[PDB]
Amino acid sequence: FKDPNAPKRPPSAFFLFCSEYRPKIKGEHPGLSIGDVAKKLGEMWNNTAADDKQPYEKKAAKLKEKYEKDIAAYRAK
Repeated sequence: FKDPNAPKRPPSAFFLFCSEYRPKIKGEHPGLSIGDVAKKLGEMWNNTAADDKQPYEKKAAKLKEKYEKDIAAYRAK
């Protein structure tokens, strides 16, 4: 009975980035703390050229156009 209404909203712009830059650092650092992981990721991200953030923000825009597509019927709380 998967209610078509009940949707899912995009995560954080940099969350989509974390998964990408998480193995690189954690790779050479198989002991990062959830704090470090997200902190450093935040640094590289923050440092990521605005033009390089395109794929990520753009991605969110793809599933977003899809989101609001059926939400018009769903609610908001």
